[PDB]
Amino acid sequence: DSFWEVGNYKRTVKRIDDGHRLCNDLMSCVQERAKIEKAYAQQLTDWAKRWRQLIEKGPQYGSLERAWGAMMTEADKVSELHQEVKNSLLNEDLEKVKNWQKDAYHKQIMGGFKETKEAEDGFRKAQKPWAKKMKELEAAKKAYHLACKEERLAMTREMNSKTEQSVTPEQQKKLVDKVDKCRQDVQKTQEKYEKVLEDVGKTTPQYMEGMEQVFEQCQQFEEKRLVFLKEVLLDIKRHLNLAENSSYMHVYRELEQAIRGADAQEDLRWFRSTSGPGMPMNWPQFEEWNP
Amino acid sequence: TDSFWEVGNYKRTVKRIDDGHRLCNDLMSCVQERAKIEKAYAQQLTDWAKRWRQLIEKGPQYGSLERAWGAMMTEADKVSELHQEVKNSLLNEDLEKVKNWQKDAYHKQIMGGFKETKEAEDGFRKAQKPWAKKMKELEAAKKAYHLACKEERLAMTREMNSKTEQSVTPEQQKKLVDKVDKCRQDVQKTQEKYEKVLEDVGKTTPQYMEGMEQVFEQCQQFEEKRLVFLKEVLLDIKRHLNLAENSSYMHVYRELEQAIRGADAQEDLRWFRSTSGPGMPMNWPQFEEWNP
Repeated sequence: DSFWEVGNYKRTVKRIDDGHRLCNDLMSCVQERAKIEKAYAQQLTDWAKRWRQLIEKGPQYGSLERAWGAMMTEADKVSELHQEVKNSLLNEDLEKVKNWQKDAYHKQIMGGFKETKEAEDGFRKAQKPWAKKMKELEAAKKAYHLACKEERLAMTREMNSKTEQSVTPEQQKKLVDKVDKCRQDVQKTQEKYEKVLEDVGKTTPQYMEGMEQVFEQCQQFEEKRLVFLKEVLLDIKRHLNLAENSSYMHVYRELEQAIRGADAQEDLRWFRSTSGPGMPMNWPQFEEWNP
Repeated sequence: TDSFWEVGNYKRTVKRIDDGHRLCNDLMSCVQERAKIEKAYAQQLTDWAKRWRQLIEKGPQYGSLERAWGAMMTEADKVSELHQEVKNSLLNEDLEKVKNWQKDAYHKQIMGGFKETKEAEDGFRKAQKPWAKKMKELEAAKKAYHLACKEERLAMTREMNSKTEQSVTPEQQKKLVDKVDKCRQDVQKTQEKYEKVLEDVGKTTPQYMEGMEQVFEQCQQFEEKRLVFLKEVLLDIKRHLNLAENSSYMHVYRELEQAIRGADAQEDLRWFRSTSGPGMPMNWPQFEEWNP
């Protein structure tokens, strides 16, 4: 199953098609993740809107009302941050992959791709003379062996031509003439087989150089891809990670400050003055007769 | 008036006792609904990781870039785990903390209301009862006095113009003169009485006031407990929601980055060369003799 056997360069060529398919998959992968980020964010938004309305119009009041209110703003801020992840995934990373793919893989009539075609033809071309020589080698080999077999038979007849009932002088001469015909053919076919072998030996460096050049062109093209995708994977790491800058942290700094700011006594004193003993009052006094 | 000190306007202080129980219910509903959102996100991350871990591990992406890309399914799973913790902490720690507190602070009586609400009702009601009675007396005395002045105007104005009249009999006049004598006397004792009830309202105002302040202060202290607790539970919730300062959240993305940075394009290229390329071994042709 060696690369060096006729045909087995295909594996390298399939890699070029696979590269394209891998870009698609990666784009689909980040798109689906963007979707998941958008869902989470919208649900945080809904909750925020829902509970900000229920807290406002509900009986909670004062600084504790606002403290509880502060939860809805963290949800909005966290929603916003996950919408930014979504935006980055789609607008930067996905697009970066989409565009690299466009400049790297050019479709033919009739696909698949020119890049796969080039490599195919390259490998075919580099291997054509070799392949032909290998067929000739195989023909010369069997030819040689068919001579070696026929000689062993012609000889095997000489063994039992000595001790067999009917053996005339005419055939005993023709039998010896036969083995010399075989021997001369074993030689003729051995020379041709040896000659093809020699040709195969002289051709081999060029066969190798040619294939190794096409292969290296494939290796280089794959490298552009592996280097690009590693960079894209870093882009995605950084866009997924909300700890990449301090905005995420500040969301919770602010939340905690709003909560700690809430004061029970302040709220109490407010209720006192607006609904309690702290309210002013017109105390009874003498009222004269009207009008 | 809307003033607290008017009879019955203490009711808003009482209503606020009922409101606190309802406020707890809202908080629990609020944290429940949040935990559902954390769960939903955590599950969707889990489904994405599972799906794409398979899609990758089903070829043709190989080598270290396969691992780097797969490390992304690991961050999805580990972040999912973190949002499940958030959910669990919200439900099992915070919601339970609130539910327990509600249970120990509020007690339902046989018909509808909370014991704590009925105690404030009765407390105010008791503290206001004498005053409520004096204000009815004060209203009644005020009516009587005004009605006595109105009756004085009828009798007095009826005398002023009956002086210059054609058929001025001496009785009345006389009985019309004696009708104002009565009305004047009605005004004196009715005004006296109104002045007396008004003196009494004044002198008892401080005792009415301090009695109401005592019952209100008990309400303040009960509300204060709700507010102090509520502030603490909100801090609890904040600590649980906060993944930003969480070291495991930080670690997830350091781990993802290390995986990606570990990817090695050349290593992957050598490997392909060795296992599929011109580095593969080869039995090159040689002279083969005849068999067997």
